[PDB]
Amino acid sequence: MILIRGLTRVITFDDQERELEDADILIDGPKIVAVGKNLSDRSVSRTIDGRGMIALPGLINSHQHLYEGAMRAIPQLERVTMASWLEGVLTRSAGWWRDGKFGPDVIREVARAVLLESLLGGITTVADQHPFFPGATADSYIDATIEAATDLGIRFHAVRSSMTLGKSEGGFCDDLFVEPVDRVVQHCLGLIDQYHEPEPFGMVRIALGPCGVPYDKPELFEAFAQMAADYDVRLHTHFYEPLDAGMSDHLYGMTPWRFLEKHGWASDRVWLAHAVVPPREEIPEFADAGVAIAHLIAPDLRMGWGLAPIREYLDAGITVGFGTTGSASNDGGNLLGDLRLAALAHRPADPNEPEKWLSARELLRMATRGSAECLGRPDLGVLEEGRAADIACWRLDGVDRVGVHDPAIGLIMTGLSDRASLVVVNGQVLVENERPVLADLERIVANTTALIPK
Amino acid sequence: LGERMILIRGLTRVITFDDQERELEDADILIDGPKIVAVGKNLSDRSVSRTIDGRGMIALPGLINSHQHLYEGAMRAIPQLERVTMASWLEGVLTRSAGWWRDGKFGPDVIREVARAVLLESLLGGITTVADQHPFFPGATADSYIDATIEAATDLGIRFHAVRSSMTLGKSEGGFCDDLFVEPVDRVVQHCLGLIDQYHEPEPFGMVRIALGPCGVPYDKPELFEAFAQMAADYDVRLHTHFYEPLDAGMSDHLYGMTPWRFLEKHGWASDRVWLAHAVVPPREEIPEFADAGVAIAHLIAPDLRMGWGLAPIREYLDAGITVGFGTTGSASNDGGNLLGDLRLAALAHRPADPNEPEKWLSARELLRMATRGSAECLGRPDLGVLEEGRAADIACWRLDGVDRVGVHDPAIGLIMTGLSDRASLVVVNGQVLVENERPVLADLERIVANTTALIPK
Repeated sequence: MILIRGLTRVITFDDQERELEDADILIDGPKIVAVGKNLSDRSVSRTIDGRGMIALPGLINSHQHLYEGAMRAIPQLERVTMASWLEGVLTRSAGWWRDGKFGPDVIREVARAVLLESLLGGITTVADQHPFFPGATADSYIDATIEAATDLGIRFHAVRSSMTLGKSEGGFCDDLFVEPVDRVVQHCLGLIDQYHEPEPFGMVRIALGPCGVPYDKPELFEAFAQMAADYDVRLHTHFYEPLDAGMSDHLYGMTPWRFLEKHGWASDRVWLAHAVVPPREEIPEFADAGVAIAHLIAPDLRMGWGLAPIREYLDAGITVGFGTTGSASNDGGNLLGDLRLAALAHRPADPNEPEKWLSARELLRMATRGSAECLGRPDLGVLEEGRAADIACWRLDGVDRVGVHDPAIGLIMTGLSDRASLVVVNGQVLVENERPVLADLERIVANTTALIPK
Repeated sequence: LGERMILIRGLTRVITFDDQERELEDADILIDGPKIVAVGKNLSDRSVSRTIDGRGMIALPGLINSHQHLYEGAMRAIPQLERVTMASWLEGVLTRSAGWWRDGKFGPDVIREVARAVLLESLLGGITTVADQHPFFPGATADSYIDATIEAATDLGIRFHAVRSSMTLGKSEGGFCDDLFVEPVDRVVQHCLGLIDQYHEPEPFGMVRIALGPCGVPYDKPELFEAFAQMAADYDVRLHTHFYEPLDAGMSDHLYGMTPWRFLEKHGWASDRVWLAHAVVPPREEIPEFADAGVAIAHLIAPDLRMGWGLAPIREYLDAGITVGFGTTGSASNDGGNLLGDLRLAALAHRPADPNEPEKWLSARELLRMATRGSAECLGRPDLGVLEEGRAADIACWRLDGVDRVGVHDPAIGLIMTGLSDRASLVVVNGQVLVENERPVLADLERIVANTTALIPK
């Protein structure tokens, strides 16, 4: 077993929200054996010195687009609404793919770099989707991302994405980029059969992810609702982005939420991205249905969308998680850094009611337990006996963190760097001293850089 | 020439912010003493005593933080101040400053070490000049605060401006300034004249400068503003004050029956010697007047968001041709000194205010300019903020070859929009290499952390 000893602070996010000081975490294989003071090192093969660190559950990124790693900091996409952004991302991925520059060898290596960045930022589980890569499926994209994740040892959920409603039938998508519904459904059945690991501590899982109400056919939503029931997998889609209420009313004469109810998606199998602008009246309905919501602050701001009613969701008892989205709308995979954006950006909306503002601890919970719940993982997101040994630790003794009174608030509110010190996934140490212990960082950077489309 | 020049060779990208906004690729910077001697491709290494490999780095002028409160390094991540409005925030900070100092826990030995830690952090974040002020520490002057912070700065070799702050209008006359802690105008003036004599280095490339900073219109006597307007003319020092924070307009009207701008105008502060903090909620019609006066404004995104104040109309200031710089403020309202990191906050947070006019959103290049040449202009330093022959050799560089920056197409936008870390790779101030390979060259990092941590009030 592995013992991390003398951690300065341990934040568990267990049912009592217990935190500990100068405490240990004991690990046996995939699972946490104990969390407490002065644990025995009896059957321990190795003791890691945790002194001067804060430990959390591994961060869980509820929303990536790994292929967008190749699309960072493009000047033409710096300041663009949603429509210009979407057009520019789609045409680039289509152009690159057609030209032969975005094949599975390329996607695998882009995924490897972004997933390694993820580990380095304390992220132990990533859920990747590919809504804005039309050729994704013809490109064996998911096979490649899973190979990269498996190689690195990061816990991984692959969301099979699509755009099945063409521009001719009113889709914001356009006919070029559109697969037949049966094609999507068939492929999804195959991926579940091949890759899904439904057991506790499973390291790869498949989810089903139409891009959204404006982008996919109702028949696809209904197909996936049946499939999720029959195979016990989760459902994901984007939700209440600013143009959606109007597009939904025009196509279907109902709100996005009523559409979801009609087509089987008002259930506890579902997590929803963004949720920026729902009608307030529907919020209690979200809660009763048991849907989960992922807060994605960075793209909400980047696209000019604004502030999701996160306080209201928490008030309602709705599960709230956290994500970065892809690097074409972030443009990094730094989940911890993005928490600070949310911590600050929500405040001016309630200038005289600071009790409404999201707190550091609320935000860290979103990035761990809340995201775990989004992905339907009761085995993750919590440091307690019996959960998975997915752990992220940051040093507190840097010169940029002198004077910090509360280390949890400190993680969000201070620092020159969000680099994790020690990262464990599935009981394997993958980062120590801010550096990968199994992956060759320099070689990956070189290999991936030579493959970025130019 | 020299025989002891430094050549930084083959930088991947160099952003000059010169009058032509020139950028260079695979280019060099040549340094002789405190000044830059050349910027361009394949510079000669004849007179060079040392060559630094710039390959894989982007080089900027050194970042300039127009607004620190170094004493607040001791006030980070305090639970009771996490979510508070200005009123509760101000009370909490003043209470601790006054309490700690009163109890003997905040003497010059403590201040020196807190300052040393936060200034070393600033260097590690690519910041080569810091302007520090102390409005929310009433005992600062009695405490020899500015002597301690100048000692820390000069030990580190970071370029430093010390703003002598005050709260001269007592509670009695309707100020936050508490009658037990209000300094007579002449005592403040005399203290400032003394600091100028002892410390001010008005020559080009000077490493310590003094500025004059009343906390603001709701906080100080008109006599002080006038006294300072006179000193600025006599000594060519800069004037600074806070400007159009929420509620300022109401307070000015109650005290003087005019706007804070009108007040400043009346008392000689509507000039080109002046820089102004925050500037969140001015009346729109006064903006062209700010422009005509030639005042400069520092954008302080982190505390504006933290306090729930919101978005200063920065696009409007740029449109009007007003100089805009950037600062972090103190670590009680940030709570870090990470200027580069705060740029991303501003890049993103301004956008939802203009959801359908992306042309109004602040660009990465505009934000980096604020944090360099813009802040330089705020501080009255034509010798800084630009990578160009003749200017100071204050340079900050970041590596571009990290796994977290793979796929970046424009490295300037990348500096704002990507990364797990804002740590600078190579930092040069006044021609001295102070950080290289992300590590201090001269400063003892472990020792400083140990010493400062032991001295934080407990």
